[PDB]
Amino acid sequence: MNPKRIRALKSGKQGDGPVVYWMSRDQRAEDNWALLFSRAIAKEANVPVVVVFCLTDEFLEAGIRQYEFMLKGLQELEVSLSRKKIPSFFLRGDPGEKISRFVKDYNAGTLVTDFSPLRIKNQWIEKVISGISIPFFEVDAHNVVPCWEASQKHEYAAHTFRPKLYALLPEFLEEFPELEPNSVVETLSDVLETGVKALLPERALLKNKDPLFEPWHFEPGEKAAKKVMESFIADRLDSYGALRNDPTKNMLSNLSPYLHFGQISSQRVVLEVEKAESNPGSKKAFLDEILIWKEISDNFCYYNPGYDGFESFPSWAKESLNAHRNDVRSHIYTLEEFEAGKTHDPLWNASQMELLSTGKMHGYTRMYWAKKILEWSESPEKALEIAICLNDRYELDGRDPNGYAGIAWSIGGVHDRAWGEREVTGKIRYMSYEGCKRKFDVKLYIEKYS
Ligand SMILES: Cc1cc2nc3c(=O)[nH]c(=O)nc-3n(C[C@H](O)[C@H](O)[C@H](O)COP(=O)(O)OP(=O)(O)OC[C@H]3O[C@@H](n4cnc5c(N)ncnc54)[C@H](O)[C@@H]3O)c2cc1C
Repeated sequence: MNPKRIRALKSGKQGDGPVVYWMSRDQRAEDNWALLFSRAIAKEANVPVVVVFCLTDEFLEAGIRQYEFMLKGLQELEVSLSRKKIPSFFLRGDPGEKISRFVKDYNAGTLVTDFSPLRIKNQWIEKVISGISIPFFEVDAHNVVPCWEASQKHEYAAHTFRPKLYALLPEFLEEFPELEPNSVVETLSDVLETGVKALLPERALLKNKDPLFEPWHFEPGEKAAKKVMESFIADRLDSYGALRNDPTKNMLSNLSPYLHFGQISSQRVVLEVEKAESNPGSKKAFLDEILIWKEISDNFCYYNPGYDGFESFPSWAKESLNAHRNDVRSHIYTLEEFEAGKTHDPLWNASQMELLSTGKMHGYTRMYWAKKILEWSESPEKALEIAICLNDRYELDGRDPNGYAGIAWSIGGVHDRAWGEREVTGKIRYMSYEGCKRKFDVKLYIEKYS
């Protein structure tokens, strides 16, 4: 029970005592520090622990692919907490109004939530703090090392973040204790049914009204995430290092949709991967992606209020892009062309079809996809929102600190360094279609997504 994993955001007087855990980001029962810590305070007060989830009004800003994935895993989650004598309540509405009412109605004693550096979470926390008098606590249940503990400021390079993270690995890379059960708001399927009816008009469709999304690639839920983790270690971890940059090969862990929704703990993945015997290069490469690059995204969003804006770019990148803002662009595409994949480049939209159909673009093509948006945009700011809009609308792992950090990496050179000067893009790292052809079978990738 490491105390550096928990932060106090509001102090007050404890009420009746029924610890309420406001699940937001980590939607799992196993390997949850916030759930464990909420249980960790329960016995000291001789009171039970409850779980509350909020179905916010912002779900209409996304698609059915993400709403279905979250709700189906929640359905499996509800059964899991019931086996541990933990009741879970699902509230629909603004968290500020619902959580404040629930705390007063249930006479809650202590409130616990999981950490998320996104702006919308800080928006919800602000309203809840002004509407409650019980103590408010938050726990970083998403990062191996707590975000405030890994670094106390913004890190502008991975080389400056890796030694800090690895130095704190021995203290925080530990095994999860078992979740002790308790000593002793109408339906979830109904709220799913009415939700999709509201998102039906905005469903992505093909020419013949055939829906574009294919939901058989990633089964949601805590159970399915474990099998994905087990399959990756047994079959794909050995060749991960050599084939990670090949979109034509399915050699990735495919863990981001579960990681984003908190359906599986990243710490659990690190634990099993570390024990696994594989190629040392592949293990190091995967550990770099899930430890350094994933958690530096939390660092980027936590220490930059404008993480989704041009203001958070490095100084060299802002001046370079500002100097090339007046450069004539080869082509300009609006949001409709980018969304429908109607660009002259056949590689770019081929990634878009993969994003539209499967809901998870390949890691290598996602770099090319976002950088071409900067090339074909009227301004870097326009490319920022165009990339953010498409990413947060169609990616299953979207609306995540990994997304905004990754977009900032591709467009603004965040966590990168200056490269050869070029028109339009300035000193931002360049990715050419010819360069892609020398790295992997572009034609095979294009044919698979037509
Ligand atoms: C422009 C752009 C936008 C992105 N938007 C998102 C997003 O909205 N949501 C999202 O989860 N990821 C995003 N990524 C980061 C990364 O591409 C994905 O995490 C990864 O592609 C997801 O598939 P995977 O888990 O099978 O990859 P794996 O090769 O299996 O990597 C394992 C884990 O490491 C993490 N990771 C891998 N690459 C990165 C990275 N470049 N930055 C941070 N963490 C990483 C992921 O959590 C990943 O699950 C984005 C990348 C780019 C270049």
